[PDB]
Amino acid sequence: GRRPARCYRYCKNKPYPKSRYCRGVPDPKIRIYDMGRKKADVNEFSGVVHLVSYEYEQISSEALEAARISANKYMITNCGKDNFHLRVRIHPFHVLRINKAFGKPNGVVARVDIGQVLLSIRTKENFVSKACEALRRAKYKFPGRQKVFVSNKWGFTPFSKDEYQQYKKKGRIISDGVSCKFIREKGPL
RNA sequence: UAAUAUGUCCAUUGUAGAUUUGUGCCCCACUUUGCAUACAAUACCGGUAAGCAAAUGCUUUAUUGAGUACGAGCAUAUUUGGUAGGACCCGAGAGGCUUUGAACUAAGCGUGAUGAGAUUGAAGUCAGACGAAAGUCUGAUGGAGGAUCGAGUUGAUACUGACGUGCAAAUCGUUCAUUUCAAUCACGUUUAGGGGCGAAAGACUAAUCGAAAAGCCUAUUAGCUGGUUAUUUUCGAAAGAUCUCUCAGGAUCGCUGGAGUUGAUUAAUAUAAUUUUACCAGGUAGAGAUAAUGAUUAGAGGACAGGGCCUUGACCUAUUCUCAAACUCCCAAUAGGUAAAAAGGGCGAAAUAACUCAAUUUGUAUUUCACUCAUAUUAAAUAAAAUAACUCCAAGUGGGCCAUUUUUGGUAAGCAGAACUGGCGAUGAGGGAUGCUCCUAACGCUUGGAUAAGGUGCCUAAAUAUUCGCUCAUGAGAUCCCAUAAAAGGUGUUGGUUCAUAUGAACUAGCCCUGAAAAUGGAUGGCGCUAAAGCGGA
RNA sequence: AUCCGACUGUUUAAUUAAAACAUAGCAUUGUGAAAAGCCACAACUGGUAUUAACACAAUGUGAUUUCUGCCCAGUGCUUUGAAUGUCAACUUGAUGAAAUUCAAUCAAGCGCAGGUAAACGGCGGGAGUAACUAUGACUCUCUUAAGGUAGCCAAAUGCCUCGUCAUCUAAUUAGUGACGCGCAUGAAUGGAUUAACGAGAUUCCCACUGUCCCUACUUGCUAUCUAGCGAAACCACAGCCA
RNA sequence: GCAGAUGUCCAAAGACAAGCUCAAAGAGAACAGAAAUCUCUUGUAGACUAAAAGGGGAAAAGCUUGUUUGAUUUCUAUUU
RNA sequence: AUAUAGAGGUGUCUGAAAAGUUACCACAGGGAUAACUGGCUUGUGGCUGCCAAGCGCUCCUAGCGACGUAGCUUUUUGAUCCUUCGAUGUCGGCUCUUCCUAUCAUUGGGACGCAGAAGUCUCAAAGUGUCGGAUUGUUCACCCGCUAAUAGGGAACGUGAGCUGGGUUUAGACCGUCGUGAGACAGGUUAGUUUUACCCUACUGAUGAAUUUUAUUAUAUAUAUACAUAUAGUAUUGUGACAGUAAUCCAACUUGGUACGAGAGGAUUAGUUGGUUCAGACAAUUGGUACAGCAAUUGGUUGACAAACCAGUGUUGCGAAGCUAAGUCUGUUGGAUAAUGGCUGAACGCCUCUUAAGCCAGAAACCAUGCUGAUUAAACAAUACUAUCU
RNA sequence: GACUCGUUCAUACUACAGUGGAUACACCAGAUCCCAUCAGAACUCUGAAGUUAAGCACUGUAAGGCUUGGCUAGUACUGAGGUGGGAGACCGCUCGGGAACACCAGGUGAUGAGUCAG
Ligand SMILES: [Mg+2]
Ligand SMILES: [Mg+2]
Ligand SMILES: [Mg+2]
Ligand SMILES: [Mg+2]
Ligand SMILES: [Mg+2]
Ligand SMILES: [Mg+2]
Ligand SMILES: [Mg+2]
Ligand SMILES: [Mg+2]
Ligand SMILES: [Mg+2]
Ligand SMILES: [Mg+2]
Ligand SMILES: [Mg+2]
Ligand SMILES: [Mg+2]
Ligand SMILES: [Mg+2]
Ligand SMILES: [Mg+2]
Ligand SMILES: [Mg+2]
Ligand SMILES: [Mg+2]
Ligand SMILES: [Mg+2]
Ligand SMILES: [Mg+2]
Ligand SMILES: [Mg+2]
Ligand SMILES: [Mg+2]
Ligand SMILES: [Mg+2]
Ligand SMILES: [Mg+2]
Ligand SMILES: [Mg+2]
Ligand SMILES: [Mg+2]
Ligand SMILES: [Mg+2]
Ligand SMILES: [Mg+2]
Ligand SMILES: [Mg+2]
Ligand SMILES: [Mg+2]
Ligand SMILES: [Mg+2]
Ligand SMILES: [Mg+2]
Ligand SMILES: [Mg+2]
Ligand SMILES: [Mg+2]
Ligand SMILES: [Mg+2]
Ligand SMILES: [Mg+2]
Ligand SMILES: [Mg+2]
Ligand SMILES: [Mg+2]
Ligand SMILES: [Mg+2]
Ligand SMILES: [Mg+2]
Ligand SMILES: [Mg+2]
Ligand SMILES: [Mg+2]
Ligand SMILES: [Mg+2]
Ligand SMILES: [Mg+2]
Ligand SMILES: [Mg+2]
Ligand SMILES: [Mg+2]
Ligand SMILES: [Mg+2]
Ligand SMILES: [Mg+2]
Ligand SMILES: [Mg+2]
Ligand SMILES: [Mg+2]
Ligand SMILES: [Mg+2]
Ligand SMILES: [Mg+2]
Ligand SMILES: [Mg+2]
Ligand SMILES: [Mg+2]
Ligand SMILES: [Mg+2]
Ligand SMILES: [Mg+2]
Ligand SMILES: [Mg+2]
Ligand SMILES: [Mg+2]
Ligand SMILES: [Mg+2]
Ligand SMILES: [Mg+2]
Repeated sequence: GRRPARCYRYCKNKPYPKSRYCRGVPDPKIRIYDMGRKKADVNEFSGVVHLVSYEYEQISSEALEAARISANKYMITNCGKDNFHLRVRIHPFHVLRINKAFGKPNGVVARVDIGQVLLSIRTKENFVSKACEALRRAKYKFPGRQKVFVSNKWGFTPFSKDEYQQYKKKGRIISDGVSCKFIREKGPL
């Protein structure tokens, strides 16, 4: 069925992805990535919490999926299903391989860096503690060393809260869905 | 067929080059000569092209030869090497050739012998009994049988008994199978080695058998194993590579020694695992995905298909999340190449040519003259740079392994496979308790000194030094490789950070505790150590 | 009671005594003779053979009982040959100045056409289908030289497997009797069955016992000590551990 | 180790020249439809180039046409 | 025939013209290379965590624990090929000892989805124990039964100069499949030599010298003295450092049909009597044993009777004594603790088992007591006499 | 002012606009001949009636692109050293070297030879 997961912890082997030279690779267990009110505006949620791994590791896709599930369920238990936005900001492309000689492809892995974020929760400023808790719970399921990190950003958008507010006040920013575009003074009239 | 070719006894032309000759006794800066040799260039000889072609073959053109251009060889002594031989020594299994054996054993034959004693009781025979008939029974006798049991004999079933440096290179004990027949034994005799003999086990053929023994061919051959003999000194490797019926070998390169030569000895030019100043060449690390390929998660904003103006879609547009060893707009570090001037370069003349051009001189290249280029700081440093080149002759080696870093396969491996460098191997010494590779440092023999790595409680030479913290452990901790520990905890203590109203939080990181279980007894190396002799410093 | 061999016999001298070999019986094949068969020998000659088809030689199977199915495409063996493809020397002819080069020819052998399995051997797969379901007499289909027949079986033949049901036991991966789409049974590779026999292989029952519970005592001979005599293998040096 | 490929194919798919521009998309035109042909617009190649894959290639190295055999003989310097 | 240039081909592609088998094998070698241990690794197996979606009537966590994740172990099988091919005897059983703990039972505890009983989870605990059988060569497995329980392991997958040799893995042979065949089988079946201790060490016992750079826990008449005592030889009695250790579990009944429970059921703890296993003895008694000894008797032999003898101890019967089990007897309790429960009591004005300082009760565990040795201490003391002693 | 041959080969491109045509370019007019096709569309030839409408030149766009520079950022990465840390994964320090995307701002050409018109 599966291996102890400690076999595919460290980033040994160069990134081996799904392409013309892999072919027979099973589907990743994680498919949703982002859930809980995914169609919300940028102005809807202000509190953004990240799950930053301080480990150069691989992270099974299945593990990631499990973590996501944990995050979701906890959120549901806590507040409304439409009061948060869960984003998995790491995708598994590096397909592992097993030998039963060159091994045959078996499952994918979501290899990470020392600085990059795993899970990101965009919620209202009221439910930040809950979000943090959820993140922590999720972490219990990843390998290595992770850390819950509340951001000064507005939510997924690369602007500080105050800055965002300022922008809104002078109308230099247009909100689409989750992501927002900043008017740069560049295009034609 | 056979080496300028009779203009001249002269001895082809260069560029560096020893020695000379002079000028101002080694360097200098010129002249002067130009050994050896290197590097070319020409001639010419043989062949072969090509062009011509009836000659003694001719040619302004090619190529090729182990050629030639004023000979160097021959002989011999020693040497190493390579080859043949017994071939450094010792070692096979075998192959053949000619003999010797059947006293053992195998079978056949000839002549002889040998099998205590019992048991069963076949035919035939005799007597008796019954039946309308056919016929059928009963008691003897008889002594048949590859019948039965069984001493001996011949064997060898079991104890897998004893013995197993025995009594014995197959024995002993008990048990067992065999005993009138395919029996057993003796003597004689026949059959002999790729042969015999075989109720067949490749059995046996003189303790020898899936091809005897003896001698010879033979000192057969072995890329394989073991061995391979005085001392000191000097130099000193490789375990790459290409080919190999090759992967335990060999051949040739590499690396090494010796021999020699040309040089250098003019703190120079040559040159250098080095750097600079120039100039390049890259596409790895990184970075990118709203740059292309391939992926890839979302919604937002928009204008073809389906259902009853709305919904589901796809499609654009602007975005967004994450990516690539076999993606790239870009692109390091490191590594690499050329450059940095006298056998040369400048600007010029005149030459020469069958080349080139439109230009007998348009240029090219060559040659001879000119003028003139830093130089003792030596055309940027620095250089125990000539200990250099080069040539020869050979040896060993061609199983490698380890460490940091980069790295591929592999769950991983003291695993397999690679890259750069260093080691070990070939290497001791001081340290790491102990150790082929870790650190220090490579080694003549001595004295004194001062260190390196590491240490300084004792073992153990050197501090129970000083100085500021941190740790208490009812399985502490103790220094690269290294001899393991983790996720997760901890109202243990010690600092912090962020917050709130001297408390309440949340975190955070040090030490410490839990998590933490394997087999002989037990290992920071031991003893021990807690105001450390622990951990982190100074 | 089961398995194997029928039996008496023989065998690997010194690890295998048997289920191996032999055996009678059965079956096959060749050969009518010194020009035959099978074999030996360098040769000439010889053996069988002082033989003659109830013989000799060569095989296979292995008493009896009961049977030995199907298949000659494959490989063998074998039978007919101027219809016959090929197939050698010689021969013969053509060519040439000749060497040669070419053609042609009734050899066997093979090819062509048969015969042969007690010669070597081999001997199917899928579907569908019967008043509660199952199974499939029966049907279709691809294909083979023939598609394994009578039997027999988890047999010394069964991987799965310690196969399912019985039976033996308190309990049985054993034994026995069944079952059988049998990886991969099977008919002189003989199949199936067998009385008697076996230092054969296997299981159970009764008797019997120190095999064992659970050891004890005892006897000879050794060991032991002495007198006498007196080796060897082995041995780098040696000999405590964590 | 990984993803593959080769033992060939071609009088042209060779040679030279000329002309032309491809894939795709959109908007159009009887039959005509998701593919038939034609036209225009846009078209850095997203086509095609004998085949593996990687280069390279646009008044071409692709496609169309014309003319042809240099897929010729001999010999060097050489690179892998 | 050459010369030159192509072509006919070597795909093992720098280019032999080439099929098998050996379980009948031989030789040279190889740990450059397998099957065995160990070693490295731990994928696999086994064991332990962490998180908590649920399950568990209600309830995340009594017990569980998905999705995940972190380890450890080498009792699995691999991976590996470092060690050994001038041999480390290759499975299993029997036998025997020790070690481990990842404890099945027993002791003490804590938790429960603990009313009692029974049980489940868990902690200190390895002191003591963990069987008889049927089938299989088996390890493993599966039953049957007893049991307090029938826990898991290791020690060169402990243990072949200990054995056994059933299997695997020689030669014989049979069957099935495979191969044209010789033969092959990680298919089945049967028959198939298990050599040597007398060496060193280790262990078990058995003697036994020697021991002055060696000793001394005092001696001597309140004072002395290590600037000191000590001869030796026998012999008795002791000392006892140190080493070894031993006892173990159950049943029945009484407590009690009581506590508890709606009821059915139904105990802890003591106490008593027994037993099991083990150990140490011992033999009155029972049995066992016979080459003390009597008695009988068979065949033979001495002329007979008698007395005997011989038959590897002739064979019986009985058999003292001596050994011996299947027989009999005996097999302690303190100290200090672990788990745990507490106590006083801060940190932290309360609380707090101390997750401070101090205490307390507490286990089949530990150490004593007890028991065995004590040329394990080269030990020593005291007495008794003696050869000269001062 | 314009053209021809060019050089660098986007500051030169593209998209949408605007402005300009003395000479020039260009479009355009015609097909006998050389020629080329399905087609005088192209190509070729012969012209000069018109026109800047396009080509072309020039300019504009809080243009796309490209090109310089800052800024990312001394961040990422990295050469050498370390008995440095960290169980490890990896991460500091010492001597050095040093990116990229994005972002912001500037820029949108220059030029060699010749000829022609005034
Ligand atoms: Mg596992
Ligand atoms: Mg790898
Ligand atoms: Mg010799
Ligand atoms: Mg030969
Ligand atoms: Mg004889
Ligand atoms: Mg005889
Ligand atoms: Mg025998
Ligand atoms: Mg014996
Ligand atoms: Mg003996
Ligand atoms: Mg044989
Ligand atoms: Mg020899
Ligand atoms: Mg030297
Ligand atoms: Mg060797
Ligand atoms: Mg990268
Ligand atoms: Mg990235
Ligand atoms: Mg790349
Ligand atoms: Mg060596
Ligand atoms: Mg060294
Ligand atoms: Mg050490
Ligand atoms: Mg160093
Ligand atoms: Mg000194
Ligand atoms: Mg000093
Ligand atoms: Mg000292
Ligand atoms: Mg101590
Ligand atoms: Mg110390
Ligand atoms: Mg028989
Ligand atoms: Mg024998
Ligand atoms: Mg027979
Ligand atoms: Mg028969
Ligand atoms: Mg038949
Ligand atoms: Mg014929
Ligand atoms: Mg049948
Ligand atoms: Mg039985
Ligand atoms: Mg049966
Ligand atoms: Mg068959
Ligand atoms: Mg017999
Ligand atoms: Mg001797
Ligand atoms: Mg063209
Ligand atoms: Mg090895
Ligand atoms: Mg594991
Ligand atoms: Mg050895
Ligand atoms: Mg031995
Ligand atoms: Mg041994
Ligand atoms: Mg425990
Ligand atoms: Mg329990
Ligand atoms: Mg209870
Ligand atoms: Mg083991
Ligand atoms: Mg032994
Ligand atoms: Mg033995
Ligand atoms: Mg054994
Ligand atoms: Mg056996
Ligand atoms: Mg055998
Ligand atoms: Mg008695
Ligand atoms: Mg007598
Ligand atoms: Mg008696
Ligand atoms: Mg405290
Ligand atoms: Mg205009
Ligand atoms: Mg712009």
